[PDB]
Amino acid sequence: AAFGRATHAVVRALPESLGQHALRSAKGEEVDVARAERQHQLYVGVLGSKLGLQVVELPADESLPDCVFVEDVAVVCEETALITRPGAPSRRKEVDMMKEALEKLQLNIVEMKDENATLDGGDVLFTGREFFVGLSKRTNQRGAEILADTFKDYAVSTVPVADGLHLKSFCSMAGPNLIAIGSSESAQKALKIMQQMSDHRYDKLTVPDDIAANCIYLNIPNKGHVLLHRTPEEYPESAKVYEKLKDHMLIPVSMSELEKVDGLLTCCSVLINKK
Ligand SMILES: *c1ccnc(NCC[C@H](N)C(=O)O)c1
Repeated sequence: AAFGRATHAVVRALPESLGQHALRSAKGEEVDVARAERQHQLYVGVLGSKLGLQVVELPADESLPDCVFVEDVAVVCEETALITRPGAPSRRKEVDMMKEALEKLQLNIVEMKDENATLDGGDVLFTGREFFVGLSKRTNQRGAEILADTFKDYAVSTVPVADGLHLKSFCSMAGPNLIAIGSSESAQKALKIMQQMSDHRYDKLTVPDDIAANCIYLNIPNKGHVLLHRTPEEYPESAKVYEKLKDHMLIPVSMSELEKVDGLLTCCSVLINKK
């Protein structure tokens, strides 16, 4: 029942069309689909085998080049699952296969059907005490209002996110009351806003690389604090900061290929606690 406790994870295999057709905020180097497929299999392995979570592996769909990023299509809090309306219209078909799996796990399903509301799960930070929803090109006020209406036990606040980013492109929960946050002025300005509207001031773990602030914190039975972070090969300066967590079981998980299409650690799984 502790924060970050999960029993199940929903993931989705990446399709071959990802390398060429997955949306990306910036032109860059060519995506190695084989290596990305390799890194995704290592990611699922950490959640499923190394950590014992019950993994629902959804099949790829070549017509949905971004279907690997299941986090955008669902926000899960306790037994309630919010099926979002992704801001990219072409991604909204990834919702059908996620809803089918979330109700087989017997969660209370709420679908964001409002044709004026968009929300990417990647814009939602759940601190265990409240929600923060980034207002980006993908997530609008209506979508944030619908999330607030879906989890009325928890406070919801919004924070402006700039450019083609998500909120969790520069932050994530690194532990109980611990927010990993980037060192840029953009990230610190957003954190300054979030700490303002909260009735609680969090501890922060500042990393020199915004993207490396995206980590997966987990509380596993008979293991305790577990954190998946980017490798020292990718972001050595931020990996050094994570090594300070002496009571965390640290796991380096690479994501260098999917990062080319703005894919981070939190985007590739929906974590669920089923008692
Ligand atoms: C995780 C964190 C931040 N943003 C995302 N979005 C997925 C990227 C995808 N190619 C897209 O929809 O742009 C995931």
